[PDB]
Amino acid sequence: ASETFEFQAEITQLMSLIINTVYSNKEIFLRELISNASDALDKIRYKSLSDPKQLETEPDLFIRITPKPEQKVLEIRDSGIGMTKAELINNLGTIAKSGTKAFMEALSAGADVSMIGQFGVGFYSLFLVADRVQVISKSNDDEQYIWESNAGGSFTVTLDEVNERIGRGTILRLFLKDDQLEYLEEKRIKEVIKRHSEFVAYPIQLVVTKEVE
Amino acid sequence: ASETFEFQAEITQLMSLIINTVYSNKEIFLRELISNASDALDKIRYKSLSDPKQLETEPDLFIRITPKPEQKVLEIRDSGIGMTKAELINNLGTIAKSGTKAFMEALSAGADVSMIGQFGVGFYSLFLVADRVQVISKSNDDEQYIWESNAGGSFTVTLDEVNERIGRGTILRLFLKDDQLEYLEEKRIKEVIKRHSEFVAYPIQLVVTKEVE
Ligand SMILES: Nc1ncnc2c1ncn2[C@@H]1O[C@H](COP(=O)(O)OP(=O)(O)O)[C@@H](O)[C@H]1O
Ligand SMILES: Nc1ncnc2c1ncn2[C@@H]1O[C@H](COP(=O)(O)OP(=O)(O)O)[C@@H](O)[C@H]1O
Repeated sequence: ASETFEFQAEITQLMSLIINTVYSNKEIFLRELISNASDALDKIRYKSLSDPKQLETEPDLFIRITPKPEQKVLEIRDSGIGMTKAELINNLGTIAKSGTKAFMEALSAGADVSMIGQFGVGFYSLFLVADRVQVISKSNDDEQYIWESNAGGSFTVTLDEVNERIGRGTILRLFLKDDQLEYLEEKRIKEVIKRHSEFVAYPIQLVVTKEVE
Repeated sequence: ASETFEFQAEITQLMSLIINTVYSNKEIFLRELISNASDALDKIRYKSLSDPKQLETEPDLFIRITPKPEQKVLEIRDSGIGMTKAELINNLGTIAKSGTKAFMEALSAGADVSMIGQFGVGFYSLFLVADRVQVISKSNDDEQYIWESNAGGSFTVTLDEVNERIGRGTILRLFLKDDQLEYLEEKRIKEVIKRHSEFVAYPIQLVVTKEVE
């Protein structure tokens, strides 16, 4: 069974603001999610310095992007530190985030939406191109769990019994808006990645499906 | 919890014979599995002629090949008719198969292993390149189940609570032998496919993972 939680009020406001913004540089969501993925990977690598065993659940450190055309879904995966159930609830919704209000105020002053990451709330930039998101995570410290949101004021967390097993890490499953399906296309994804992510220490793998001739 | 079943004696013999054979044309396993996939797709299409709703669980009819290097696994998927729990138990092990003994006898006489499909036991050709296999299937008539075998005399069937949800169809998850890892390579898979599968009515999709430059 799923458990429902309430978002901290300001986060709900930020989400409403983002999913509705007519901003023109929506592609920035990928840079923010790849950046978060890279950070999660840095954390497991660092932790492993004094606890090498932590790497064994998934020895390969990578960031992987997988378009799922039929479902109009785009997945951004990492084999980073992952999030336990408590962390999902804590880190993605119930706790007040320092920059949330600050960023919204900056936005009102004329700040570029691209600044979202510098305010520490880059995760929510995903609502620029998706109206729904499932965060599937597996931390060495917990079972695999699914956190889900539709930018509304509440989210759910459910023990994962329906998705592929992740050795360790997180999958951001974005359910793209109908007018943002260009991010399912290989060429588009490739150019967005090359443009704002040249100094990423991990391999960024793009999964492409090609019909055999 | 898993349920264990005994293989019909002759099937166990055939498996032992196949997994141990030093045969030189091992690549034929792909043609046999793609052929089985095509047959499963023919069946759902035919059934849909008088029961169109059966297609809604997965409107796209395809065959998809996905190499998983890290796990040394190769998956052959189809969105065909799928198999219920009873069918997995029945069709893949417990019931005597007409050609089983006939094929082994033909083999002893000097018959080419490639004839396996004409004897109706082409599925087991997978043991030419894999020492273990998981058959994940979802029939519109049942839940998603996992059938698993290591060519031993018994197999297990478990309600699926660990793999990605299949709308409808079957996934043959082959755990490749250490000396058969060439079938994880794109070029190799492509040539094997083009050679013995030109008259397949469905798109055969190859999933490739490429690091972004
Ligand atoms: N891919 C991920 N792996 C692990 N944790 C993540 C991931 N993405 C986001 N988080 C967690 O949720 C929090 C919210 O994300 P975000 O707003 O982008 O924060 P920050 O700007 O600090 O990265 C993060 O601080 C982090 O703890
Ligand atoms: N991809 C599949 N989808 C549905 N059923 C399958 C699939 N592969 C094998 N089967 C089932 O298990 C049986 C055993 O496979 P196989 O030995 O190749 O049989 P056959 O030669 O009749 O195709 C098949 O007759 C079929 O009913």
